[PDB]
Order: sequence, then C-alpha cells, then structure tokens
Amino acid sequence: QPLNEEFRPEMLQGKKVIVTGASKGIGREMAYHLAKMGAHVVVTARSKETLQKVVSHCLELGAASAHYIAGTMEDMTFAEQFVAQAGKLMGGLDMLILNHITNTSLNLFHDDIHHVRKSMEVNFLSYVVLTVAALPMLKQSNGSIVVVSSLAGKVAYPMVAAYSASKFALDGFFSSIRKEYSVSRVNVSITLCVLGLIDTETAMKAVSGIVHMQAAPKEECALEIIKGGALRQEEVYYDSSLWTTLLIRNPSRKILEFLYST
Amino acid sequence: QPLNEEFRPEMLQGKKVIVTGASKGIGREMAYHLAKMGAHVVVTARSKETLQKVVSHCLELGAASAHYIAGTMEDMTFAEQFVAQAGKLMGGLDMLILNHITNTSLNLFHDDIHHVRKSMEVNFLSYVVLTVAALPMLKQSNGSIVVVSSLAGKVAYPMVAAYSASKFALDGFFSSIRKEYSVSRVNVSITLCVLGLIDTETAMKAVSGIVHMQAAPKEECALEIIKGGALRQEEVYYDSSLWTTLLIRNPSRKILEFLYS
Amino acid sequence: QPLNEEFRPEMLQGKKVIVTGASKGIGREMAYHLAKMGAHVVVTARSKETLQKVVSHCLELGAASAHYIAGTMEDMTFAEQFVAQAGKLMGGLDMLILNHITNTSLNLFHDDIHHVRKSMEVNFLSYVVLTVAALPMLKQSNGSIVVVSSLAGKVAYPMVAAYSASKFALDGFFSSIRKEYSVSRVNVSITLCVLGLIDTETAMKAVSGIVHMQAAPKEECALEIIKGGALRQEEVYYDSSLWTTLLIRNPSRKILEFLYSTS
Amino acid sequence: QPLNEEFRPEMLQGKKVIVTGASKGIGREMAYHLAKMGAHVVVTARSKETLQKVVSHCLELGAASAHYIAGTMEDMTFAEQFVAQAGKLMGGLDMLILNHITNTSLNLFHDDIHHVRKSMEVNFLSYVVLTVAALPMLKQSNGSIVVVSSLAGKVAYPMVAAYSASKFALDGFFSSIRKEYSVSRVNVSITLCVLGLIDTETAMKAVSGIVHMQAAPKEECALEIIKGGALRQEEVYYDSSLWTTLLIRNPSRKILEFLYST
Ligand SMILES: NC(=O)C1=CN([C@@H]2O[C@H](COP(=O)(O)OP(=O)(O)OC[C@H]3O[C@@H](n4cnc5c(N)ncnc54)[C@H](OP(=O)(O)O)[C@@H]3O)[C@@H](O)[C@H]2O)C=CC1
Ligand SMILES: NC(=O)C1=CN([C@@H]2O[C@H](COP(=O)(O)OP(=O)(O)OC[C@H]3O[C@@H](n4cnc5c(N)ncnc54)[C@H](OP(=O)(O)O)[C@@H]3O)[C@@H](O)[C@H]2O)C=CC1
Ligand SMILES: NC(=O)C1=CN([C@@H]2O[C@H](COP(=O)(O)OP(=O)(O)OC[C@H]3O[C@@H](n4cnc5c(N)ncnc54)[C@H](OP(=O)(O)O)[C@@H]3O)[C@@H](O)[C@H]2O)C=CC1
Ligand SMILES: NC(=O)C1=CN([C@@H]2O[C@H](COP(=O)(O)OP(=O)(O)OC[C@H]3O[C@@H](n4cnc5c(N)ncnc54)[C@H](OP(=O)(O)O)[C@@H]3O)[C@@H](O)[C@H]2O)C=CC1
Ligand SMILES: C[C@H](CCC(=O)NCCC[N+](C)(C)CCCS(=O)(=O)[O-])[C@H]1CC[C@H]2[C@@H]3[C@H](O)C[C@@H]4C[C@H](O)CC[C@]4(C)[C@H]3C[C@H](O)[C@]12C
Ligand SMILES: C[C@H](CCC(=O)NCCC[N+](C)(C)CCCS(=O)(=O)[O-])[C@H]1CC[C@H]2[C@@H]3[C@H](O)C[C@@H]4C[C@H](O)CC[C@]4(C)[C@H]3C[C@H](O)[C@]12C
Ligand SMILES: C[C@H](CCC(=O)NCCC[N+](C)(C)CCCS(=O)(=O)[O-])[C@H]1CC[C@H]2[C@@H]3[C@H](O)C[C@@H]4C[C@H](O)CC[C@]4(C)[C@H]3C[C@H](O)[C@]12C
Ligand SMILES: C[C@H](CCC(=O)NCCC[N+](C)(C)CCCS(=O)(=O)[O-])[C@H]1CC[C@H]2[C@@H]3[C@H](O)C[C@@H]4C[C@H](O)CC[C@]4(C)[C@H]3C[C@H](O)[C@]12C
Repeated sequence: QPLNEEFRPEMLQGKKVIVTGASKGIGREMAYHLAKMGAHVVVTARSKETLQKVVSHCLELGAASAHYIAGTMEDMTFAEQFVAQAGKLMGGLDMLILNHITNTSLNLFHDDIHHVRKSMEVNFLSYVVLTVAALPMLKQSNGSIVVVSSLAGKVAYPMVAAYSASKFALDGFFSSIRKEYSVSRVNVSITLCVLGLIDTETAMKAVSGIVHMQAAPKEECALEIIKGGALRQEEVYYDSSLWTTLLIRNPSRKILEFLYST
Repeated sequence: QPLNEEFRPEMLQGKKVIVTGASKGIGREMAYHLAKMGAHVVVTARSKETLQKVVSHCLELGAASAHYIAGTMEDMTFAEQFVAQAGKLMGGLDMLILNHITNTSLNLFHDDIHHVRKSMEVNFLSYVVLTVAALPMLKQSNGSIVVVSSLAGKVAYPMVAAYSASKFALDGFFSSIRKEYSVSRVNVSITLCVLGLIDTETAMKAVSGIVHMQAAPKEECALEIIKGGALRQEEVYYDSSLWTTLLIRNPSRKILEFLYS
Repeated sequence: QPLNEEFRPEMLQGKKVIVTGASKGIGREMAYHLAKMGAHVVVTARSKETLQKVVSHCLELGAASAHYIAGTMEDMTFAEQFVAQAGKLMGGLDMLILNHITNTSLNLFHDDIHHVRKSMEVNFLSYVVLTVAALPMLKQSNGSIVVVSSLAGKVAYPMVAAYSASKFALDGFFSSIRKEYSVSRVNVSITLCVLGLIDTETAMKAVSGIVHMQAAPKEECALEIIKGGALRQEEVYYDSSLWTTLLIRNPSRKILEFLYSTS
Repeated sequence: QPLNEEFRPEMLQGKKVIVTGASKGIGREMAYHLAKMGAHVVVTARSKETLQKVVSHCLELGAASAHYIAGTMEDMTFAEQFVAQAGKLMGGLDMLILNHITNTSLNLFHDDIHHVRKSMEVNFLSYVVLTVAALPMLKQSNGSIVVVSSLAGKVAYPMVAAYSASKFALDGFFSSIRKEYSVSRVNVSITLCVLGLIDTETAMKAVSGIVHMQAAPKEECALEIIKGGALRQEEVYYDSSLWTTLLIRNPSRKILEFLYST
C-alpha cells in the first residue's frame, strides 16, 4: 500500500539508504539528492576513486553520513558482504536502491551467450542476492526496495536483447515477491522504476548515432525514483513525454493479478 | 509476419522438429501431435526410459522419424551438443520447440537464490544456448522457434517468483531478437506461447489444495502451440477462459514498439 | 470542476431543486431524498394525483417546502413556463434534475416514426428547453444541471432504438455545452448520470427473466444522482455491477476532448 | 457480418445508390466515385442548380444512370417520397447513403431551440424517415445503409452542441437497429462513418480563424465511405491522423454489447 501523501525531502532525513551503481549517471544523482535530504548513504560501484569523490560531495551536500564500498556486482559474495557492511556503517537499512547494470551498448544479438549470462548475473541475480541480504534489516525498519528498470524492461526493443531479458526478469521476480509480501504481511515496499531516455553520459554515448530522441534530465529522474520509493509506490514511470508513461501502464495485467488474489 | 491462411496438419509433414521437455506433459503431447502429422521429431528430457516410450509411440502414430537424446538442460554443453546431434539425425531443422522447465512448485520465496539461479539457467539460459546452436539450421530452412511460456511470464503471481523471473526473461529476450530478425531480414519466426492452467500431471499436483481453477486439456494446448508456430504467429494464448486471452494482450506495448519502429 | 469534498446531506439543506418525472421511480426517490435533506422541492409529471402523494410525503420527510406543477413535457411551452413558475415560487433555483422520459417499452423498431419523434421531443428537446429556461437562475446561484441518462445512452441495445437516440442526444448536447460553459466561465455544473438496471416499477415490468435480480435499488440510485450533482461531478455511473461501471468509462473520448480543449 | 474480401470498384457496378446532401462536399465526391464505378445514382439536396451540375459530371464519368431530385429534408413528406421516386428511377435500391446536414457553424449555444430542433429534424429524423422508406427495397437487394457521422458524433466539442446531439442520436438509433437486424435476421448492413476534418468548402469556411489542423481530402474520404459501405463494415473511421482513428474506437462499448448479446 502506497502512502497517500505528498512527497517531502524530509521523508529521507536520517534514513539509511544503499545506492548501487552510484559512481555516475542516475545512481550518482540519487546519492546527491539523498545527501541533500540528510540521509545516511552507502554508495557502491567498481570505481573506487570516483566513489570517494561522490562520498566527499555527499558529505558537502549535508549527508548524515556517507561511505562507499567498491566492488563488482558480478561477485555474489561481494554483494552479500557489501550489504552486511553497509548495514553496519549506517546501523540499519531503510531503503535499498538497486540501480547498477553491466556495460550495455546497442548491438544485434550474435551468439553472445557470455553477454546474456553476464547481464543476467549483474543486472538481475545480484539484485536478488542484495535483496536477500538486505531483507532482515528492511523488515526491521519496514523499509523499501527500489528496483531501477527500463522501457526495455516492459516492452521489446532490438539491440538490447540480453539487457531486456535481465530487466524483464526483475519485473517478474520483484512483482511476484511483492505479491508474496502482501499475503505474508511483510511490511517492505517494492518500487519498480521504468525509465525512458535519460541524459546520462552512458545513454548519450550509446544512442549516438542510432536513436535521436529527447533525453530527460538525470537529476530529475533520480529525484522521481527516490520519490516513488519514499511514497512506497509499486511503479515509477519517468520519461520526457507524459504520453509515454500512459503507454507503460498495464491495467489488463493489474486486473488479472487482482482476479487471482481474490 | 504470420502466414495469412488457416492451419493444415500437412504444414508439419516432413518437417524437422525438436521438442524439449517431451517425456511428459505438454511436451509429450506436442511430440505426439507432430508424429500424427508425419513430422521428423527429436525429443529430449533427462529420463531415457520415458523418452524411449515417447519415441516408440511417435513411430506408432506415424512419425517420419523419431529419436531421443537424454540429458539435463542444466548442462549448457549438453544443450549445444544436443542441437547439433538432433540436426545431424534429421538432416536439418525446421522448428525448435523450447518447452522444458526445471522442477517448480508453489512456495514463498524464502531466500532461495539456488532456485532462482537454477530456474534462470534451465528455463531461460538453456533456451538461448539452444537457439544459438539451432539458428544456422533454422536460417537455412526459414524455420521457427517456439518458446513455451506462461501467464506467470506476463503477469505477477505469488509463489512462483524464480519461475516468473525466468519466463519474463524469455519474453524480453525472444521478443527483442524477433525485432532484430525483422530489421536484419532473418526469416526465422519466433512464437511465444502464454499458457494458463493446463491439466498436466505436474500442474494438477502443484495446484492441489492451493488453486481451484478449471484446467485446460494438455492435448489441445499442445496442438494450439504447434498451430501458432506453424503459422508463424508472434504470440499464442491458451487458457480455458477466452477472457484471459483478452487480458494478456498488451496493445500499449505493441504501440510503443511500433513507434520505436 | 468537481468539489474536492465528501458529500454531506447538509449540502442540500435549503437548496432550491426541481425534479422532473418525479411522481414515481427514481424521480420520486430523488424528491424524497431531497425532502429528507431539507431542500425546497418542486416536482413535476403529468399526473396531479400521483404528484400530490409525492408532495405530501416530502413534507412529512421534512422538506423546507414541497410543491408540484403538473403537465406534459411534450409541450415546450409548459416546459418553459414550468421552470419560471417553479423558480418564482422557490425564489430561485440551485439544481435542475432532468429525469422524465416518455413511456418506453422494449419493442423492435417498426416504422413508428411518431415514437422516434416523441422520444426526441420528450426525452431530449424538453431537457434543452428546461435548461434554457433555468439557466439565468442557475447562473445566479452557481447551480447545477443533472441529466439522467442510461446505459442505452452510451452503448447500443436492440428494442430501445428511439430511446437510445434520445439519450445519446443528451450526451452529445449536454457534454458540448459543458465544454462551452468551461470556456465561457459559466459557473453551472452539468452532471450526466449513466444508469444500469434500476428496480423501478417501469423497469421491472419492462425487463424479462433473471436480469430482474441484478436490478439496483432505486433509493440508492436516487441518492447517488443527487450526490454527483451536489459534488458537481461530470458523470455519475450507477449499476449493480462494478465491472459494468468499468466498461462505460471512455478514457479515449476524454483524451480526444482534452487534446481539442487547447486547439 | 462484413464481406471477407478486398474492395473492388466492380462491387458498385450496376448498383442502385441514393446519395443525400450530394450537391457539394463529401456527398458530391461520393456521387462522382459511384459514377466512375458505373453505378446508378440518384442525388439529392435543396439546390437543383448544383445538383444538375453533379448529374452532368456523373454521366460524363460513366454512371449507368444519374438523376437528381431537389428538396429539403426538413420536409418528412419529401424525404419519404424522394426514396420512392429514386427507387422508381433506378428500378430498386442497393445502397442508401445518408449524408446531408442542415447548415451548421461554430457558435456558443444561446437559447436557439429553433436551431436544435431543426438540427434534430434534418440531421437525424430525416435519416430515420429515409431509412423506413428505403428498407423494403434494401431488404429485397440485401442492401446497405451508410450513415455519415462525425467525431462530434462520438465525442463532445464546444460550439457544435445542436449538431453533436443530432450525430450522437444517429449512433444511438442506427447502432440499435443494427442489433435488431442481427436478431431479426434482416440482411441489410448499417455502416456508421466517423469523420475528422475533411477539406469540404463548408468545413474550410467553418474552421477559418478558429481551428488550425490538417484537413483530409474529400475525394479519398468519399471513397473510404463507399468502400466501408460496400464491404458491409459496421463503422468507417476517416481522419488525417491514424492515431485519431485509434482514439475513436470504443472496445469497452463493444464488450458491453457483446455481453448483452450473450
Ligand atoms: N540512462 C538511460 O537512458 C536509461 C537508464 N536506465 C536504467 O537506469 C540505471 C542507471 O543507468 P545509467 O545511470 O544510465 O547508467 P550508468 O552507466 O551511468 O551507470 C551504471 C553504474 O553501475 C555501475 N556498474 C557498471 N558495472 C558494474 C559492476 N560490474 N558492478 C557494480 N556496478 C557496475 C557503474 O559504475 P562503475 O563503472 O564504477 O562500476 C555505474 O555507476 C540502469 O539500471 C539502467 O537500466 C533505463 C533506461 C534508460
Ligand atoms: N501445465 C501448466 O499449467 C502450465 C505449463 N506451462 C508451461 O508449459 C511447459 C511444460 O509444462 P508441463 O508440461 O506442465 O511440465 P512437465 O513437468 O509436464 O514437463 C517438464 C519437462 O521438462 C523436463 N525437465 C525437467 N527438468 C529438466 C532438466 N533439468 N533438463 C531437461 N529437461 C527437464 C521433464 O522431463 P524429465 O523430468 O524427465 O527430465 C519434463 O519432460 C513449461 O515450459 C511451462 O513453463 C506454463 C503455465 C502453466
Ligand atoms: N429504471 C431503470 O432501469 C433505468 C432508468 N433510466 C432513466 O432514469 C429515468 C427515470 O426512470 P424510471 O424511474 O424508471 O421512470 P418511471 O417510469 O418510473 O418514471 C418516469 C416519470 O416521467 C413522467 N412522464 C412520463 N411521460 C411524461 C411526459 N410526457 N411529460 C412529463 N413527464 C412524463 C412520469 O409521470 P407521468 O406518467 O404521470 O407523467 C413518470 O413520473 C429515466 O430518465 C430513464 O431514462 C435509465 C436506465 C435504466
Ligand atoms: N467536412 C467535415 O469536416 C466533416 C463532415 N462531416 C460529415 O460529413 C457530411 C457531409 O459534410 P460536408 O460534405 O462537409 O457537407 P456540405 O456542406 O458540403 O454538404 C451538405 C449537403 O447537404 C445539403 N443540405 C443542407 N441543408 C439541407 C436540407 N435542409 N435538406 C437536404 N439537404 C441539405 C447541401 O445541399 P443544399 O444546401 O443545396 O441543400 C449540401 O449538399 C455531413 O453529414 C457531416 O456531418 C463530419 C465531420 C466533419
Ligand atoms: C531511447 C530508446 C527508446 C526509448 C523509448 O522508446 N522512448 C519512448 C518512445 C518515444 N516516441 C518514439 C514515442 C516518441 C519520441 C519523441 S522524441 O521527441 O523524443 O523524438 C531506449 C530503449 C532502450 C534504451 C537502452 C537500454 O535501457 C539499455 C542501456 C541502459 C543505460 O542505462 C543507458 C543506455 C542504454 C543503451 C539505453 C538508452 C536508451 O534509453 C534506449 C536505447
Ligand atoms: C492456475 C494459476 C493461475 C492462472 C490464472 O491466473 N488463470 C486465469 C484466471 C481466470 N480467472 C481468474 C479470470 C477466472 C477463473 C475461471 S475458473 O472457472 O477457472 O475458476 C497458474 C499461475 C502460475 C502457474 C504455475 C507456473 O506456471 C509454474 C508451474 C509450471 C508447470 O508447468 C505447471 C505447474 C506450475 C506450478 C503452474 C500451475 C498453474 O498453471 C499456475 C499456479
Ligand atoms: C437491463 C438492460 C441491460 C443493462 C446492462 O447492459 N447491464 C450490464 C450488463 C450485465 N452483464 C450482461 C454483463 C451481466 C452482469 C450480471 S451482474 O450480476 O454482474 O450484474 C437495460 C438496457 C436498456 C434499458 C432500458 C432503457 O433504459 C429504456 C427504459 C428506461 C426506463 O426508465 C426503465 C425501463 C427501460 C425499458 C430500461 C430497462 C433496463 O434498464 C434496460 C433494458
Ligand atoms: C476540426 C474539428 C476537430 C476534429 C478533431 O478533434 N480531430 C482530430 C484530433 C485533433 N488532434 C489535436 C488530436 C490532432 C491534430 C493534429 S494536426 O496536425 O491536424 O493539427 C472538428 C470537430 C467538429 C467538426 C465540425 C462538425 O462536424 C460540424 C460541421 C460539419 C460540416 O460537415 C463541416 C463543418 C463542421 C463545423 C465541422 C468542422 C470540423 O471537422 C470540426 C470543427
């Protein structure tokens, strides 16, 4: 059940938040927003040096505390240890923002089973491992899981087959456990974010020169993700066009799920 | 692009078809329908003894030829080598029916990463491996890939989280490469089948005392899958209720896809 | 612009309301609800005898005032004069509830053009005439027009062709003038009510078989209409099934209208 | 049931067709198309002068025959007698194209009950009278009724209240009788056409200085109406934008009607 409330930045004051993939792009922007809101933040990515810079800026911005732990989410042991360590750094966990992805570019699928497996491991499986590791703390705090996804996680696009598979998988998994938490009375919210083109360096390099579309600002995108998580909304849609978000909705699916539950 | 005509059993006559997970349930029924249609079939599953029975019955029903290769789709090497061997046995491949799943029951996700992993490997990754292995032959024959999926591969259900993840992944992956084949002029069709409750032994055991819904017959289900694949349809929907099929359709998704291209 | 508040029965206290087709069915129930709420009510229909009973009970229920004026809405002069009289009697008008229909039973269209014409005159044209007559008073009070319509005013059914024409016409006309009031800054709300099967005597005599049991209570129906009107809602949907109310919604239409609104 | 076939111009060859409001605009274009297809045509409108010109061009184009009968559809007696005359002229009737409207311009509704009644009489009631007169002949030929309507006959627009009421009425009436013909096994098709902005002189004059949108060609509009009628389609949608035609569809209504039919 989502909060029938207007979002206020104070909702994140003193909250203990993990942000993954936070060295750049949307993840970094989320860290910065949370810092401005006075959250405790633990950020992760592979890039130790840029993560320290992100942390330093978070402290400048007014984070209650800020730490980084560097590692690759290809490593499921790292994922497990990271959450345990992050929990100790903050003295608990209120929000788990899962945002990282493995390197993805626009290319036709040509026998690249390696990339399919890697995308599944980093983009999907690690999210599951992180969640399992975080759940005890999240149950303690009646916390929130925020899963960052994509238009390519709701509809099919050429050139992102492996990526799409992993993002669709996130939808299937996390939407299913959401239904389980509802019936099990587990007070942990799950927010799935569906993003259009966002003006991160990664996206801008990737779509040049294949796609020529309006890119939404990464700062606003980051805020909207946090907002949705804070308000415990089931899904967050963010795109430069309001008419895109109208097309992402799937009431037919909602009806089928409603009919099953009752 | 689907064939603008009604289905005839003669469409499968002499066609070279792989059916995975064909020792029982829908897979077995598909093998039987294909045999009745006079197709060449190679069936696979883990149990050689039960596959032997299927092959024997396939030849009785009038299969052009029938062979089994036994093994687990947990083994990606087996998946790759199976397709090559199946293709060798038949002298090519017209249709790849991907149907197998790892054993799944209705249970809460209780930090079962091992089941999530196994579901992703068997239900999804092996389908990709099998496809990669089969594609050269399918490109030669302008053939078809048929991916068996589920209502839980289109909408969310409690108690099947790992399974749902794997089936959602199939939609994402196979629907994406379908778009790729359309723009790359690859004349291999991809059919995704979305099934409601089907009266297989597995399903009836799994839902016993938990879900009380009417089950659709496995025989007709199997036929509808084959029909859709033969007709090169993008998606096949099979459920005991017609209203279910209406609610699984996603025109909004199709619009978004059309707008992209 | 609807009122962003919960309905209170006190919203109708001392309000001056006309209800047409109010001798029986939903109309009578509406008069009774308004009476209970302490409204001033003027009711109309052709039969003085039945209207007298409605007025008597309205007073008993606690109407601030209750009166009838009898006549046929086949007569556009009566329609016009009725509103003027009712308004003068009450000293204004806050709500105009348009509810009357000409007698309709379920039959195949059988070249009865006379019935098509009568349906259009009584069910549609008189509503327009009553509206024109009422508008000056409604503008003064920032009041409301409530137009009672039907499932057969949003979707097609056999056996009610003439009636459907008239109810569809109400939608086209009143939804258009609503758009006009929005841009002309006319502070009079228009509420179109879409009703499924309601257990009025007329409906129960008309319909056949088990469908009778799916009839919604006329008492609750009448209240929901008043609520919608009081809250200045654009549309009220009332049916015994929530799935029906889902299927009468037309967001596609709403989008086309929104896109035009600034064009 | 619509014809499971692609349209061929030969489908109208030798067919006996009435077109109302055919002195100009879409009606005139329809007459011209039918003429080219070698149909028998009877055209009507108030102006004999303009009708004569249409007839002359129809004969030029190769109509099997072409006649006009002038009169006002405000007059229900004329409406009825016109159909009898037209049927006598052609020796029967295969298609009745109901297209005429009373003069309508964009204006706020201001006590003009006279105009509301006139719109209802000409735009709606006359269509019913014409249908009643034509039905015996149409039953004999397993013929077709084509009712020309409007976006303002499916959605609400300001400035066309009286017109909208009349076009909505056509939908309510003719869609109801279509259901009646199905259950009564009357083999006469009813086609309701929903038109966006069409570049007729009337439309171009009316929208001048108030609406700025793409106008669809009247010739193609006319053809699509004829095609839909010939193929016994329930509805024809014609607009400059295909997205408009998507927004005019009402599947929910179709479901409600299907459920009642069951
Ligand atoms: N930008 C867009 O247009 C869209 C974005 N999205 C989504 O939003 C999210 C963020 O995208 P965006 O900000 O554009 O991506 P970026 O590439 O900017 O950021 C991805 C981050 O994840 C990290 N990462 C990469 N590999 C690994 C690894 N093996 N282990 C841990 N972290 C890794 C990166 O840091 P480092 O390299 O240091 O490890 C990087 O901080 C993604 O989930 C994506 O799916 C969805 C649709 C569109
Ligand atoms: N029945 C239903 O209600 C529904 C079915 N479906 C779908 O239809 C498909 C078939 O379902 P159903 O017939 O019920 O399933 P069954 O259990 O009847 O059959 C699954 C088959 O796959 C094989 N299999 C199991 N594990 C493995 C493995 N590691 N490697 C290779 N093969 C394995 C089995 O043979 P063996 O054990 O011998 O190996 C078995 O023949 C599934 O893809 C499923 O997702 C979807 C929704 C509902
Ligand atoms: N009940 C239902 O299932 C449904 C009802 N509706 C709608 O709700 C409204 C009320 O329906 P319901 O309560 O069933 O109708 P009723 O038959 O119960 O009441 C109709 C009223 O209008 C009056 N009336 C009939 N002819 C005339 C006339 N010529 N001039 C003035 N009044 C006339 C009647 O009184 P008198 O005869 O004395 O004039 C009667 O008071 C109708 O607008 C209808 O369209 C819509 C869908 C379903
Ligand atoms: N053009 C557009 O943008 C749109 C058109 N439409 C629809 O398509 C139809 C044709 O429109 P369009 O071609 O623009 O219209 P036009 O104005 O060009 O033609 C209307 C015709 O009807 C006739 N007519 C007018 N009054 C009467 C009467 N009292 N009796 C008999 N005929 C009369 C006219 O001839 P005369 O004056 O000599 O009698 C004229 O031939 C209309 O039904 C309309 O509702 C719908 C939406 C948009
Ligand atoms: C830009 C496209 C298409 C988005 C879309 O379909 N958007 C709505 C449709 C808009 N319309 C066509 C309707 C109108 C446009 C009006 S406009 O004015 O814009 O021309 C989307 C679809 C899939 C997206 C990629 C994947 O996620 C993987 C990856 C994640 C990284 O993190 C960033 C890089 C990358 C490659 C992503 C970039 C971009 O995000 C992609 C290409
Ligand atoms: C039966 C349910 C729900 C299906 C559903 O939601 N169906 C539409 C409902 C229709 N309505 C509610 C609208 C009306 C009912 C009319 S009725 O008369 O039936 O009451 C579906 C949803 C997910 C399904 C399982 C997974 O796939 C995984 C696995 C695959 C194996 O291979 C077979 C076993 C197993 C466990 C599956 C069994 C079954 O298949 C499940 C439980
Ligand atoms: C009863 C039918 C159909 C209503 C409908 O289509 N209802 C939803 C569909 C229900 N399903 C089929 C889906 C089954 C669900 C069962 S469930 O148990 O879920 O409810 C409706 C449609 C048109 C209606 C008449 C007109 O107005 C004219 C007139 C007005 C008077 O004032 C009262 C009398 C009369 C004759 C009206 C009576 C009744 O009102 C009619 C026949
Ligand atoms: C032009 C407008 C609006 C139509 C509309 O809403 N059309 C699509 C949607 C527009 N969008 C904003 C969504 C896209 C535009 C993109 S665009 O690139 O085009 O600017 C429509 C709606 C009602 C129409 C009148 C009535 O029928 C009565 C009458 C019939 C005669 O016979 C011809 C004259 C007249 C006055 C008609 C002219 C015109 O026909 C009107 C004004």
